[PDB]
Amino acid sequence: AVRENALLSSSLWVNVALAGIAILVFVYMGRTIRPGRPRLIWGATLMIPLVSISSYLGLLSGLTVGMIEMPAGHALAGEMVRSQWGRYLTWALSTPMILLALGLLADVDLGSLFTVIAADIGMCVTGLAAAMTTSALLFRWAFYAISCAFFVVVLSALVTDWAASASSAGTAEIFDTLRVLVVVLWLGYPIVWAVGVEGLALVQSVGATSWAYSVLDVFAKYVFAFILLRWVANNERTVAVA
Amino acid sequence: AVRENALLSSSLWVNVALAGIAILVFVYMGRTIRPGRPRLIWGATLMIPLVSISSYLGLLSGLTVGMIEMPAGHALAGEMVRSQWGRYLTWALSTPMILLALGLLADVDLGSLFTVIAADIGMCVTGLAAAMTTSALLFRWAFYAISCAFFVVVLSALVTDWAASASSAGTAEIFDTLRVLVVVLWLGYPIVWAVGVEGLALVQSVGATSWAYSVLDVFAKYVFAFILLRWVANNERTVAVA
Amino acid sequence: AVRENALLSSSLWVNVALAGIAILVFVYMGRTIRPGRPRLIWGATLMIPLVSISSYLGLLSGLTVGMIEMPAGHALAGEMVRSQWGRYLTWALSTPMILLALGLLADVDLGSLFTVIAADIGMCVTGLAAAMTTSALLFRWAFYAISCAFFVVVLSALVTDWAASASSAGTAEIFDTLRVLVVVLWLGYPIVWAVGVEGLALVQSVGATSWAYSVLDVFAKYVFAFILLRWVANNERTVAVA
Ligand SMILES: CCCCCCCCO[C@@H]1O[C@H](CO)[C@@H](O)[C@H](O)[C@H]1O
Ligand SMILES: CCCCCCCCO[C@@H]1O[C@H](CO)[C@@H](O)[C@H](O)[C@H]1O
Ligand SMILES: CCCCCCCCO[C@@H]1O[C@H](CO)[C@@H](O)[C@H](O)[C@H]1O
Ligand SMILES: CCCCCCCCCCCCCCCC(=O)O
Ligand SMILES: CCCCCCCCCCCCCCCC(=O)O
Ligand SMILES: CCCCCCCCCCCCCCCC(=O)O
Ligand SMILES: [Cl-]
Ligand SMILES: [Cl-]
Ligand SMILES: [Cl-]
Ligand SMILES: [Cl-]
Ligand SMILES: [Cl-]
Ligand SMILES: [Cl-]
Repeated sequence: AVRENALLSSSLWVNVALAGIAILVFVYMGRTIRPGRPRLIWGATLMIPLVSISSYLGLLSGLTVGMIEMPAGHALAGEMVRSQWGRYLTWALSTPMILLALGLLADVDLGSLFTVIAADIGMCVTGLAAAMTTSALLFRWAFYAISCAFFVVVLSALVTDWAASASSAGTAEIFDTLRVLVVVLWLGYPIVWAVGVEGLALVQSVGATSWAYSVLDVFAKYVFAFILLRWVANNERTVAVA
Repeated sequence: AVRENALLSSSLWVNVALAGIAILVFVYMGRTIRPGRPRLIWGATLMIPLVSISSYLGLLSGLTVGMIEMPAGHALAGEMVRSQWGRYLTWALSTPMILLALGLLADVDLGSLFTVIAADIGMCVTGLAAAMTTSALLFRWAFYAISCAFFVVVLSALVTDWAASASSAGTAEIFDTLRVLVVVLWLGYPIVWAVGVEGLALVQSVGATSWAYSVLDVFAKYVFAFILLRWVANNERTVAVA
Repeated sequence: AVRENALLSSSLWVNVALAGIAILVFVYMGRTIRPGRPRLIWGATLMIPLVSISSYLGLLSGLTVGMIEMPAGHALAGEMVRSQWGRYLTWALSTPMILLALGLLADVDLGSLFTVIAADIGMCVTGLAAAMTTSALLFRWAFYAISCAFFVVVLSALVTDWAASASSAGTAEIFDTLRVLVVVLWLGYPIVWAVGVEGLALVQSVGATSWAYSVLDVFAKYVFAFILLRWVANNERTVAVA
């Protein structure tokens, strides 16, 4: 929109640049990747920053940002707030690719991978619903709670059958490392929503709320992808033999 | 919306309660489920009532309900009618989870499961299109007819290759029982649409139309899930050995 | 809309008729298809014209067509143009079914098929974003470029691991033929977008732009499906034995 907020603007352009750099680094890193399992995981990995760039373009252009009036009870009840709904929306595409990458690395069951992606999509769409609901504060937090439930379904797989699959696939070392990053970093998103302007609004700055999500993306997406890709490039032997 | 219709309101809250009770019953029933195939189907099953609750929250909050003006020729031509479009929309997520549960139980081909889910999604989205179309009555019913065609694609699998897979997976008894429930109960949805306010409007009450869908959901989702889960919990032997 | 343009109208009705004829021809051609791989690919194939008909109904009814104001710099800057956004939207469902059909025929890896469909969906949604963006010309073309990148991900599979899979599946002859059709015909869509009213507008006619896409659909969907189905019906032996 007619945005003149440098704090807000910078939080978006910064990741267009970092995501672009990521794509180049990854394409390069895959220069000598053997066909099969390795090459595939490499493909799933390149998609992460590509989707991310698309997301930040939507926000920067104003296409996926809108004004939402907060309901009675909210700290900003009666006011219109800038909602970056494009973030929720695009996650529904980026979280599934992150999970496919991990699923392949761990060589998990097809039925398990499918159930997890379904739960992840549900988590993202109910989160969008929480942000878009304007009739009553009760419904906004009800969606947030249901979204949390789907999040638990996704996490349960990472702590159970996916870890067991990685152990039999010979990738337990890298999986355990990535699992910690996923759980810790993913817990950051619902905390930002809750503390930010759309939840409790303990922090009323939209620019600050935006920078919090942008920093998380840097680690949950770009650094995560790099660590995964770097391991695969140096362990094509154990990955391909699966 | 500014709804004061108790008939309409009650048809929604009733299922928020029943769906909530279902989730608890299911989590409990899965207390002693062995890892592998069983545990997975248990996961796919818990997702059904979770998605359902999300759907009823959307309707209750007014987020996924809207006013649609009926075209010339319609029994209510020129009037604005309350459309619970959130139902169509959410089915696109709930019907696929019901099918995954059945697909696993029957241990069907990956290519078959994928084709069926695609047809199911097409059925749900063209049904939404039928409800949202306002230019001419002809187009509303054209979408309804195409939606019926996708429904036939889904059903053809249940009467052919999915039954054959269940027979070789040792789950033909439970599959045949669930198949009857699915076909009979699913035929109920297009009949309600056709007889209700959005189709022919033989019944002009939006509250009554809503209660019809709510009753179907109780059986097609909650009772269906219970029957499936109860069998799996008592036959983990034949399910896991797949 | 209040369309009186015969050029535009005819480009839509023509394909409702051709798509309808296609469905009948295909159902018929599958009369004596043996169960298993063959029958499945037959199913994936019938879905193509079904989805296509749904798409043209959306456009004809006006449900998925809208007016978009072009930004400064555009050849039609400041004017409102008719956007057939329903095409982009529905492709997100039709391109994936075309790819499933090919994936089965070639008996490709599950992880590869999944990565490709994800990239295809990204291609379609960023293309929609390009069409819907109105704030600045820069963002419209930025989305177009990102969409092109996803297109490359999809194509890379057709020239690498999918061809290798078809060779080991004994379907390299038919795959190589279909691959040429897919690549050549798919390159046509971004060219029409670029040359048409939404891109550079070298051709400002919306009716002409619409006919270009309609002709491509005839070959990329109907003729493509026929060629694939006809081969399968005459080679059920090599297909099923997979
Ligand atoms: C699953 C977690 C659900 C938490 C529900 C929190 C409901 C409280 O909601 C909070 O109440 C405060 C005081 O009125 C307001 O200032 C905040 O803006 C509002 O979000
Ligand atoms: C696939 C089944 C298609 C059925 C198409 C039915 C078209 C008739 O449509 C019906 O006509 C009645 C009389 O004008 C009206 O009162 C109804 O509201 C209208 O839905
Ligand atoms: C990936 C390919 C990106 C191409 C970016 C093209 C940007 C130019 O954009 C073009 O500029 C012309 C002159 O101002 C206008 O007349 C056209 O309408 C406009 O689309
Ligand atoms: C690998 C399977 C993926 C299936 C994913 C289904 C859900 C896709 C949701 C896609 C939303 C895309 C919106 C992008 C918006 C933007 O960045 O401009
Ligand atoms: C297991 C694969 C699933 C892929 C599913 C693709 C289509 C998803 C459609 C999701 C619509 C979700 C809307 C929920 C709305 C609500 O309840 O508030
Ligand atoms: C086989 C997996 C498919 C998963 C597909 C996910 C994305 C589906 C997008 C569907 C858009 C449908 C809109 C149809 C509109 C119309 O024709 O009226
Ligand atoms: Cl993203
Ligand atoms: Cl913003
Ligand atoms: Cl539902
Ligand atoms: Cl309602
Ligand atoms: Cl289409
Ligand atoms: Cl048009």
